[PDB]
Amino acid sequence: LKARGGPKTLRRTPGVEPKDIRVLPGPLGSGNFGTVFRGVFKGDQDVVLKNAKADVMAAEELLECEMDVNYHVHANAKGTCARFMGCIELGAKDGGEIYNGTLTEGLWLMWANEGENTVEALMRRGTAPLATAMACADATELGVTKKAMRELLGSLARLHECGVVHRDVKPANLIAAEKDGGVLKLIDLGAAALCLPLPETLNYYPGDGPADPRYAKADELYLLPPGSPRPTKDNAAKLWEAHKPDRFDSWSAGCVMLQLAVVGLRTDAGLERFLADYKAVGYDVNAFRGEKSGEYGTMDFAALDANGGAGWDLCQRLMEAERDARASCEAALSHAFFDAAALEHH
Amino acid sequence: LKARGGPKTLRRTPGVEPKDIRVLPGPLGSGNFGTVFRGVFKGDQDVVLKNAKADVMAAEELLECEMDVNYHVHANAKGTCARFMGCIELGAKDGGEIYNGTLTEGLWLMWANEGENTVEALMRRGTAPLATAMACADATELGVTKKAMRELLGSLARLHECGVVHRDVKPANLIAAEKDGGVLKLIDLGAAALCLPLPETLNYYPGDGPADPRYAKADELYLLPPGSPRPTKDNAAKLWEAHKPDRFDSWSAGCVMLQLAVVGLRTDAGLERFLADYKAVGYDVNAFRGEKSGEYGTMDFAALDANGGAGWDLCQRLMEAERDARASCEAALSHAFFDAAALEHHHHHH
Ligand SMILES: Nc1ncnc2c1ncn2[C@@H]1O[C@H](COP(=O)(O)OP(=O)(O)O)[C@@H](O)[C@H]1O
Ligand SMILES: Nc1ncnc2c1ncn2[C@@H]1O[C@H](COP(=O)(O)OP(=O)(O)O)[C@@H](O)[C@H]1O
Ligand SMILES: [Mg+2]
Ligand SMILES: [Mg+2]
Repeated sequence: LKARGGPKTLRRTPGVEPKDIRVLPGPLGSGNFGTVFRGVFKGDQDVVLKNAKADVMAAEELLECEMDVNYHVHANAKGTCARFMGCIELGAKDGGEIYNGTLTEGLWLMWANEGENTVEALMRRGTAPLATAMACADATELGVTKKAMRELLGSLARLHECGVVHRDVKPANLIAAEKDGGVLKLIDLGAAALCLPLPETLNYYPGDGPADPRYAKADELYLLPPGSPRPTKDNAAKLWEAHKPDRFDSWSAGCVMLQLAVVGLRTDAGLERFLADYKAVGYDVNAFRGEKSGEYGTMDFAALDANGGAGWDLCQRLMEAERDARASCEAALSHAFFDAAALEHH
Repeated sequence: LKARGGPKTLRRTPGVEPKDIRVLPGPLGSGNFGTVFRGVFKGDQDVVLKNAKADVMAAEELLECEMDVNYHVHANAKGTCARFMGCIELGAKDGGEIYNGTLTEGLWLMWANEGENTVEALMRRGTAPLATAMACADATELGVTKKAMRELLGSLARLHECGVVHRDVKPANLIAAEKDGGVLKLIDLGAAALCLPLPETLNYYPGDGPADPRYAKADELYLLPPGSPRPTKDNAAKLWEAHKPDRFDSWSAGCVMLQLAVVGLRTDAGLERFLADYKAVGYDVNAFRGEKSGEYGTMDFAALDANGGAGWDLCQRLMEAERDARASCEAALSHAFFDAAALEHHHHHH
């Protein structure tokens, strides 16, 4: 007697059939566990597609979690991130070839193509093309920083409200969405955690996890400290208050702000130099300004200096050494930095 | 008073200056922690260049370990892997732009370009193009498997002899080196460990390190099993004998053999299907043949069947469930699979 075969179960999104998707050859890029491609959905919709790397441990499971968090965000925080269009799962026989424009075997996630340009690419081209992409009328460091940070902090606040910590906030993961007025949208929930039981936490555990070293405080690569209890439906709220995992995003947002506000900090080496000096003076912005800024003769800190040093103060709040002292993204949003100009004389 | 500052320090290899390197846009590939590009050195030497990914934690440290291991291999096991040409470190102001064909800020590693096609690429195009690339006169599955495995196992034996476990053995990390008679060379020591204190172990720790699941036994994604002693100068030799981290490479080599030997196993899905069945029958090759091979009417196991099933037996040796039973790469080399046939080549022999 031989064991019988049986059907394969495949995950599918209503309205999305494999026949509807053409994949464009050539990866947009690759992350720790997956690869991203451009595609065309139903003949005339520009989309982006992600699959799991065949050569990476647990890649499918990592992509499944990214899927779960994408559904959560789609339901609870629309507009914060690239629009999620669901998934498509293919078997081996029915898998095609990327270079021939067809989806290969495995799980694929699909989003709208929100734009060809990331904030990292734009800022490095310059403040002008960045402002243009963002539809930002004040095409200065201060202007783009105000608009971008209001949008970023607003979106992070909404994500945190529904229990999601993004965990990979940085210019490379922001797109100025031209079809939506240039507003910034986050991408890449590949490292995101769901930190409340809805119905269960996801990708949320004690100890260090994936982090971009440029945008994570070097001694804080965790959402929950290594000593923390494992999260459960019963202790999740307590852990959120105790360990403030959302403050991981706050620090990253501060890094974004520094790069938007100061042209010389837009290279990796530039921001790295700043953060090393910032740590050296005890994560004290005023100490940096007094002891270190004189060393930065090739840079212009005017955007941070403006209006009683409002920008510096906001960076300080977002980048306090201690999480318990560090501003939430919601609180940061109410900062003087974002105040409307008084008496504009129209 | 003001702090005085001072010069930057940059790592360099004598005879290799960044002005002499042109980088070609378009990553050749990207792994877990780095990105590889084609380059041209001194206007006419085809090279390959690797830097760290800026977005990956400690990619910097991983690239440094890859560098160290490459220096070790260059000194102790020449010809086993792509020829290592050294490092080039660039600073901020002297750093360039990939689009301008210049090396960017940070540490770079450089190797000779050993060939445009990997064994993975070749085998999937067919045994014929693979055999041609390997200069393999016997252009059959058996022929290419014999020649490739002799070369691979020989090189793994040399690497293990100098304390190095490659940890990423697979067809994608083998190149048939056109300029050295088609002989296979390993690439990508990015996951490699130096497992002996020479003078210090490198990238060697208990627990599931990086592993390509296709080429790693599902429950053996480690070199050293967790909890077991952290590697130190005086427990190193002990751990080598006890946990046999080199047998990680043995299993991978078995996977390579399966794909070389059986065309149907050259796809990810094909090899995956086989290993699942192999696991299902208790990692017993004869049981697979007896209970399962009837389900593989799509495929041809002739290369493994040949000569009293010598190929099957070598696979069994390289792929024992238990490391304590699994052949070393050195031991595998003397297997009957590699024997010359009686009177082989008699018709032209002098
Ligand atoms: N929804 C989207 N719309 C437009 N572009 C996207 C979207 N999602 C991802 N991308 C792009 O896909 C790419 C992913 O590549 P990335 O992770 O940066 O690879 P690497 O780390 O090798 O640079 C990024 O350039 C990103 O801008
Ligand atoms: N020394 C070398 N000579 C020629 N090609 C090389 C060398 N080192 C690396 N490469 C090529 O660089 C590429 C790295 O790509 P990667 O994504 O790391 O692996 P994969 O082939 O699994 O995608 C490989 O295609 C490999 O053939
Ligand atoms: Mg003012
Ligand atoms: Mg760098």
